[PDB]
Amino acid sequence: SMSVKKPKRDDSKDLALCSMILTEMETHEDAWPFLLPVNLKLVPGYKKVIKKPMDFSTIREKLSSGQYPNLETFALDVRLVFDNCETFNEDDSDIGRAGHNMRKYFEKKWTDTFK
Repeated sequence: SMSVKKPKRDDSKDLALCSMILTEMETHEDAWPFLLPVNLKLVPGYKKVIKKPMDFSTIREKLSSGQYPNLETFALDVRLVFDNCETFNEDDSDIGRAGHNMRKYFEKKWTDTFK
């Protein structure tokens, strides 16, 4: 509360460390469905159904330009990528499986780096 603060957690490396995680996600062999924004002209249904499209390139641009106020808003966009994928793709598809694998990969890196 006013003039009463928990001890200051060192967040000075968070930007660098989120960048490294995002690099590792970018270079994963199953990243290919997630590298670029879904083409809303060429994928019937996507625009209407997926209210907040997100992809790795868009996260990378947001990260590089100071549009994440803290490491949690960064994790929310990463998870959004996989939530969108599960909304649109059957579990038993190449893209559906890719999304599950990537989410697992991300959540381990996240825990090991920050928890």
